[PDB]
Amino acid sequence: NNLGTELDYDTFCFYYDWYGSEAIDGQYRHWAHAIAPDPNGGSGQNPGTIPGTQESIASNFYPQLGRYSSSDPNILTKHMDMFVMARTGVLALTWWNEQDETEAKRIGLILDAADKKKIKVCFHLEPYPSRNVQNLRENIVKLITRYGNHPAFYRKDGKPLFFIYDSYLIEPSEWEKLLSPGGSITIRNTAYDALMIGLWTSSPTVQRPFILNAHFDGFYTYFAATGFTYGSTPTNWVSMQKWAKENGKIFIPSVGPGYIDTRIRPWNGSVIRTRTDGQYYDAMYRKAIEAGVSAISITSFNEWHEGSQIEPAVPYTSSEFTYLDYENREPDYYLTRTAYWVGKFRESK
Ligand SMILES: OC[C@H]1C[C@@H]2N[C@@H]2[C@@H](O[C@H]2O[C@H](CO)[C@@H](O)[C@H](O)[C@H]2O)[C@@H]1O
Repeated sequence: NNLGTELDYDTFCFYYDWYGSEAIDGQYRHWAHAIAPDPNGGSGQNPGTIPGTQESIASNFYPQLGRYSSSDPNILTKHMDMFVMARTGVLALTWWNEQDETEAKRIGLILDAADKKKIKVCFHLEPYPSRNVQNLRENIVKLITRYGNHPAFYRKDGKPLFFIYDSYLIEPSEWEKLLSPGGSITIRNTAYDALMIGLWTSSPTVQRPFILNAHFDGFYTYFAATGFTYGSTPTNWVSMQKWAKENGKIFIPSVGPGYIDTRIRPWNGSVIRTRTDGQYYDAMYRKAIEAGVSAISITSFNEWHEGSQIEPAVPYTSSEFTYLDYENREPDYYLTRTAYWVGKFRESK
């Protein structure tokens, strides 16, 4: 078919599976959340908590689906239909190495729901405690062993793909052991080889040698807030793509519709980026496409704490908070606008 409605399998949408309900999980997990102290605000802060009641959740926005469980198969069905509306072919799943049966069950439910709609799943490896290249190798082996034969498990040209959040927390000399073909614990030329996409943060003088010396296959930028880092400044993307092409690396810039996290980080207002009825999203997605990249990542499907979500949100005013909403646009506007941009990306590819 040539309908301009099919999924794009070079479009990755960052997905969070950490939401709970009392009924399914025993607690409205993540809808309830600690308020972060001000890192510049001195001693004796008791910033408190957001209780995750219907009236008071840990977001400046409010989900159309309410305080949902990430383990609810009926919610997962609805999320996969939203990925189909957005034309986002890859769900990039946050992964925290919880080593608990509830994580294992939830990952299997997500893979099962994804496959019914031809959506693919890859893992976004988070900075879990004592993360190092040896336990990363063990965890890559475990994820490929457990999920590699699942029909929804993502591959690009025969290789799994992992995003590595805060990859700079690990020295290039350690990465080399995992990611150089000669490394002491290499995955290259093994059953467990993968495209490893590291997080480009700061200036080229730091990041270029880091990416080369660590033997990453590519890099992404994550942050939805323009200008937060060098990497999340879209005017740098043409030059970052030029360097990527010259050095055989895959650049996957991250685009988002806005940013606001002041319910959980009240001191962080300088990072707010206003959605302006979709104009912010349009500008950032246009910059990614114009850079001439092979793949794009979206921050985020559902990081509700950071206000980067494309998941439908509804107007809500409670006795405790007046939520932001998608203003002059309908709740599914960011899903249908994502589909528009996926079409422009494919026209460019
Ligand atoms: O997926 C990458 C990051 C996306 C988002 N900034 C958060 C990071 O997680 C931290 O902050 C969360 C609240 O926004 C908090 O719930 C979590 O426990 C933190 O690790 C992600 O690492």
